[PDB]
Amino acid sequence: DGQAVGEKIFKTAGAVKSYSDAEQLCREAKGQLASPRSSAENEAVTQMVRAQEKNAYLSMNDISTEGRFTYPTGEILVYSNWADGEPNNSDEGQPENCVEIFPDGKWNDVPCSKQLLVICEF
Ligand SMILES: CC(=O)N[C@@H]1[C@@H](O)[C@H](O)[C@@H](CO)O[C@@H]1O
Ligand SMILES: [Ca+2]
Ligand SMILES: [Ca+2]
Repeated sequence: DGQAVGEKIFKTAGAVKSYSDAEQLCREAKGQLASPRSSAENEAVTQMVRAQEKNAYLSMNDISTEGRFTYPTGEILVYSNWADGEPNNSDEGQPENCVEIFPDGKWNDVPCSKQLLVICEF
């Protein structure tokens, strides 16, 4: 089961993984990491984060061009919900090229080595 908005379904099994491992899990399941493109999609992801009590990865990253967060298509964001002061590319100074979502629905850029809840979209 999962949470759905329109034709998109978000699912989790409560796995917690690094970004690269999370991406692999979703792809092997024939989906991709959660990619909220609207307020309504963001709220569905947020509900799951609240339930699981763990920040989740989103798909988007700025590994290609620093500060330009893109989907797995390489396209720029059509929606964002950054927490106040984010994205800051600064884990106590160190680069942050991946994105986590909080249980309040706001986003923070993080090191892609961080271990976070895996939510996939289908
Ligand atoms: C690894 C991690 O999640 N670090 C976060 C950083 O990303 C965020 O910008 C900062 C805000 O003050 O809090 C923590 O340092
Ligand atoms: Ca960055
Ligand atoms: Ca940050």
